[PDB]
Amino acid sequence: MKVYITYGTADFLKTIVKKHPSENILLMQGQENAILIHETSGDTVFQAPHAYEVIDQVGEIKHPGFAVLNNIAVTQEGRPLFENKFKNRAGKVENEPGFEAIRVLRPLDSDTYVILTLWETERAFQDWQQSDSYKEAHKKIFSRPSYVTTYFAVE
Ligand code: HEM
Repeated sequence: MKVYITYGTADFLKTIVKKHPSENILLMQGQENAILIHETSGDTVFQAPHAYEVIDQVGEIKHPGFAVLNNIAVTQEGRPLFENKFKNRAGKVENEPGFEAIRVLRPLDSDTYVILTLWETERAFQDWQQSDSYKEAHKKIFSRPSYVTTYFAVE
């Protein structure tokens, strides 16, 4: 239900994973830094996590080769609409090849939601992005502009 995320250099972030083998913590390397994603039903184990309620979920988190995060700033009153602009999501992404999982993460310490989709490869995402099922989700209340970050399985 709950996702915790912390960012930084990957060698360091590994020492955190090895401390909590009991917990399902994914590590991927992005441009600016590496990320730890931690899906659990209870407690964080990061110092200073970014914390999220999972409000939509598909597939499981277990070793994706590629991860894409869309980082969206929603105003405080904006949330209820946005929230149910995603309920409205068709989830045409899920019935697509290479797609391992999606999570729509409601933030608890910021205004920035995160739509996290997990893939087997970059190309799997790169495929879907050019597909029509990208443009039936985008055809024809935000604090500041959204951005996308991307991460690779560990190198
Ligand atoms: C690489 C870029 C993006 C990806 C991968 C992405 C992914 C998604 C997905 C998977 C859904 C809904 C699930 C579905 O219909 O299959 C969705 C919906 C949405 N996205 Fe994005 N998105 C992107 C860019 C953006 C941008 C730039 C904005 C706003 C400026 C945005 C705002 C929304 C909103 C409001 C919805 C809910 C309406 C809908 O169902 O399409 N997204 N996005």
